[PDB]
Amino acid sequence: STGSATTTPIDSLDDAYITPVQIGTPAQTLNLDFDTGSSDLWVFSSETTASEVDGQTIYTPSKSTTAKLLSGATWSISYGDGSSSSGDVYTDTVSVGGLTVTGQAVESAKKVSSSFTEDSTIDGLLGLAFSTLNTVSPTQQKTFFDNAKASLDSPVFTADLGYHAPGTYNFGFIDTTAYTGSITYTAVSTKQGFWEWTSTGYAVGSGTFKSTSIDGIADTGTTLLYLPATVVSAYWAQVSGAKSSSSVGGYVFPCSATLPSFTFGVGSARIVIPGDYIDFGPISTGSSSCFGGIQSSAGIGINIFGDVALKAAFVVFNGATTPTLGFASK
Ligand code: NA
Repeated sequence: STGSATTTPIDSLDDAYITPVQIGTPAQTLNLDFDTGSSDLWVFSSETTASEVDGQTIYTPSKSTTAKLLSGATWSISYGDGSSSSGDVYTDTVSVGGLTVTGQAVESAKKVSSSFTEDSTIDGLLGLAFSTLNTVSPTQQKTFFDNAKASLDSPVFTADLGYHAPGTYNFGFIDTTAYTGSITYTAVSTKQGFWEWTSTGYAVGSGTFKSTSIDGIADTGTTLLYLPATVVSAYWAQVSGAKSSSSVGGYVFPCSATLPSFTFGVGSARIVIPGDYIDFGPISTGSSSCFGGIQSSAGIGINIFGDVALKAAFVVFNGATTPTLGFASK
């Protein structure tokens, strides 16, 4: 089997991407944030505290003939941005892009933090990191990908995120029409439960490539590219008037600037992030200070190849017995 679903930016900045997901019988379609940096499929629901729901579509298990309470199971998750959610668990039928899993754990939120309530466009998350990170207790649950894997034509999914445009998540196949040149594969460590890999270096603009190992995670649920402070300083030093602002919480730059590209290494291959991808617009409405899309990972404890980096590539998440990542230009 295979599945193929379109993923759409939630706003004009590509802050996140939503993908429609069918849950239950008859189908309830919710727009979920597919997150390769976490391992819970959780939704706004009929159980969510009413004051914490503001425009989201909810899952109502009582209206699904295939929903079953997973008795005694609870979940609670905290993300890198400080957001959180928690609740109880149902099993139900879940379909993505025509690919169906029966008996998927659907984590129903009883509580969500303010950042979730305030984002009316995101109805929940679908985690695509390794199932070792799943937070369900006392019986840990599998991701949608792990439950689908054995049925797929190939044990893979691909992320093809758009710049200010829709893109695609495919399950079970490589679309050889969706990228240019060849795919370069690189090793993955699953020791922290992430799609963790090592970039071979970077370049700023038309500058020389610096060969250096940068360990980090491929995380579709993170907006920006978070890299070591040395690398980030080298990038922003090429933008007149850019500075790190403790008040704003990262590097800012004059909205009048033209940003340089940023290149990262994947083995001997190179992915180029155009400068425009690194512009996250005014820090507040009408400001002439703009927020940068490359930020320091210092204090986060890991480097994160978030959407700024991933949307410059066609990315293969190879879930074979020995997982690997693949990157191609597009
Ligand atoms: Na922000």
